[PDB]
Amino acid sequence: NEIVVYSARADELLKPIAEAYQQKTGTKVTVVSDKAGPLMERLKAEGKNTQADVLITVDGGNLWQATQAGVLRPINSSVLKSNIPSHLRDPKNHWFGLSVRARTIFYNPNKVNPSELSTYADLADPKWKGRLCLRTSNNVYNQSLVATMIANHGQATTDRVVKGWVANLAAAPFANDTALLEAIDAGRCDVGIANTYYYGRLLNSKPQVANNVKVFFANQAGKGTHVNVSGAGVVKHSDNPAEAQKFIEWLSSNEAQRLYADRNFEYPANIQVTPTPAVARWGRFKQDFINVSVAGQNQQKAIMTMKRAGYK
Ligand SMILES: [Fe+3]
Repeated sequence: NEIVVYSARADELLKPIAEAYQQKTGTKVTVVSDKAGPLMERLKAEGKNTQADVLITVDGGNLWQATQAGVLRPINSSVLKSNIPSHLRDPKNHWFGLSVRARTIFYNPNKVNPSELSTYADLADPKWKGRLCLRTSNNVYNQSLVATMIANHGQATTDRVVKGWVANLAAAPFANDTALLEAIDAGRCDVGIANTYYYGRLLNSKPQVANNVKVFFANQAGKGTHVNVSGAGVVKHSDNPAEAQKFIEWLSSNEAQRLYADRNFEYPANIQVTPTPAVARWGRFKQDFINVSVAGQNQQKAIMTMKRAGYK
């Protein structure tokens, strides 16, 4: 048989995934890749006549958007509920997180002692004036981070924090996380906020970046470090809902988690799968157990928050 996967991941990342599953089960896995928004806009337009069986997309913000658009169908999977922690999957069973990333603090260890660091909020402290760099607010990772900050600390507090962030900027917000991390390495930025897998990707290509850039896991005293996911769900109008579900259940297994998460320097979502050494080297940390669907529920508030704060 054959299944169709609409994927917002890097095309090279799913190619080994499709091959390993065809070798194990004989099922052909066709991958159609596009950006998350356009891909979901495609799935919504195709309706009942769609050829897609599985949607794989990035960030709980987008997974919540796809669920609100009605393009996913809830599935009852004992395998997925056991392999995937509850905070990393949709409460109404429409999607399941399969890799974990952290959005957290990075710093220049030649200029910043980790004892000076603690929380996202404390980055608004005036001691950071002229030392902070951020990636643009026009991005789902930052929308999702601020969405959880609103849920954890309230709207008024978060308004003050993000306004404090902007007042502390050493440079204009960067267009992507890798550019931010490189500007820390260049010495322009002393502290920043980014996704961990870009750091693993950057150290893989330029190992010397570690001299000027280290990771700090934020909010260890409170709720924990913000984590987010890439995840999958069965397309509502799939012609093969049973085989679509079997593929997603396989992705949560040990062997597939290594292929799915390790190659992109992300954490496995399955906690019985130990992270790849390059990732495990950064250390253990407490992660927030807020359900990551809150990243979507509070997305509009986060957008409004960053806009009122002058966070470009
Ligand atoms: Fe990314």
